Amino acid sequence: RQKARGAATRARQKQRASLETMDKAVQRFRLQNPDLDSEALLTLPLLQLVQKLQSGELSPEAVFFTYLGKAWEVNKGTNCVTSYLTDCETQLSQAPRQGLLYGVPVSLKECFSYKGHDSTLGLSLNEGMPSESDCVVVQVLKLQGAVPFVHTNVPQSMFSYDCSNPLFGQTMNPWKSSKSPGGSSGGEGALIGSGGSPLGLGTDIGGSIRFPSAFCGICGLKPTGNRLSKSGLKGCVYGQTAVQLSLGPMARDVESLALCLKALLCEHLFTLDPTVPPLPFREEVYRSSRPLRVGYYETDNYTMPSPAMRRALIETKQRLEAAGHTLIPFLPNNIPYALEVLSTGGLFSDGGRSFLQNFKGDFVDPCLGDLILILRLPSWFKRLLSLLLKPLFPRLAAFLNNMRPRSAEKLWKLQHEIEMYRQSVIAQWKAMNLDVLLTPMLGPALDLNTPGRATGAVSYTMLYNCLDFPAGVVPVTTVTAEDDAQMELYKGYFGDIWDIILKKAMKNSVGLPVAVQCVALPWQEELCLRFMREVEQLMTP
Ligand SMILES: *C(=O)N1CCC(Cc2cccc(Oc3ccc(C(F)(F)F)cn3)c2)CC1
Ligand SMILES: [Cl-]
Repeated sequence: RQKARGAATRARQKQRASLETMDKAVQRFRLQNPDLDSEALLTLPLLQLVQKLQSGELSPEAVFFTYLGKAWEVNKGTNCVTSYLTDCETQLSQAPRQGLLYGVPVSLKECFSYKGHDSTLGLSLNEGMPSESDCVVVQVLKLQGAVPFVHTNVPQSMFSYDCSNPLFGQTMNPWKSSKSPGGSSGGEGALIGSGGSPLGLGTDIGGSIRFPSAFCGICGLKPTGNRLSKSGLKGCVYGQTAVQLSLGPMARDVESLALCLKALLCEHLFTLDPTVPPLPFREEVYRSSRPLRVGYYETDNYTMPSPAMRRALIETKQRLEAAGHTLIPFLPNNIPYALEVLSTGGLFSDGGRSFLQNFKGDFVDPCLGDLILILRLPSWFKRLLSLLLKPLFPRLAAFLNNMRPRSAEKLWKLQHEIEMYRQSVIAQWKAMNLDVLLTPMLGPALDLNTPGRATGAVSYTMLYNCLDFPAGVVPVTTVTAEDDAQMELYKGYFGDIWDIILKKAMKNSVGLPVAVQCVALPWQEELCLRFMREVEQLMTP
């Protein structure tokens, strides 16, 4: 193991030196600017901030070093920053003046490659392997005048909805230090959720923008997979195309997400990665205020919602009704198949073997639970264990049986099944003539080191990765004393270990934020945002 302890020791040196460097930059600026009203600057909504940077009434230096100071402050209680992107102070002086994000500091999940910086993903084998260049989206941020300034922490390998790794340690939820911030984009959740960044980018293959956004009380959007460029994104496995990775924005409000997508969907993006269809942001769809046919469900019949989740969904449904929208009960067909056969099978078509090589000679962070141990089991044993457990615990059995290695021949068949399911749900959708779909979102924040074992709780988000529909989350309420007391009677639909862990993990959550999820059809990001904007305006005043 000693090569892996060396990786951790070096990564902590680097993190500390980064935080030290931030502190010294911050102190230098405050010394020269003792009268700046930093709290008034920090609490400006992004749109007003961009307006003020663009007119010249706030300088980029003032915005940048004030935020940088807030990031360092909030990092003390959250451990969300892994690295300071040193050259950002000279990017700040060169920021294209007409750019739609001129002078906006932006946070990046660690997997977004940045020249001269590791994208470790918490894995020892990626330590001391700096990126040769910025990834495409980061290039596009800079060309629109933004100032990427920190890399934020992720769970090891990015395959947990918690956020700890053996290199930089454990990130914490800013609302409550005993709670997870979510993941894998958890560092972003904590930073943005505590006020230390007005905008960041995350990734999401099973819910990893939406979990942290919902747990930390902020907005996030997972677009259609190929709406933005993945060129230069660091990952654990490459070439898996049945369940797509998507990237999108995280921010305090929905208008920030719209601004960000609008800034990214420009000629710079489309010429830097011609493989992305050149679909400009359709402002008129986003700004529409016509009544919507909104499908909805209180539950997916897979993960029993928390009382807080249920109340969030029902109150949102009612308030949308009062505004003139038509609410239509709607549950996508065959969710169990989509999760257990299609999703699992798509993510682990090779039995997890490629994924597992990343851990050779490495520690396994406890927030991954027993994932590594289970994936390591021989195919024949996965099958036998599956058959043993089927009459007792059919969910665990299904999971085990669908994470076995298979032939290219069977992967073709699975990929076709994924296509056909997508056409199935689209057909279901168009028969009830929906515009959008309102669902519960997992919440409130689970206890630290529990997402690794509450594996079924991914059901609410994973469905829309499998379907590759754009999905976003918006905070609508906070857990009440009554909501939390009612957790005592939570039973789950199955009563397996996944339900038992989730039950305990969601207790002691008074005051934590709770979200709903908003879905549209593929390529309809503008409509998803329009809907999100509506939920935000009616529920959070
Ligand atoms: C962020 O995008 N992510 C990706 C998903 C992980 C959570 C996770 C860990 C291990 C396996 C899976 O996949 C999966 C598929 C189906 C089911 C079900 F059938 F629902 F039980 C469960 N898990 C997801 C978090 C970070
Ligand atoms: Cl495409």
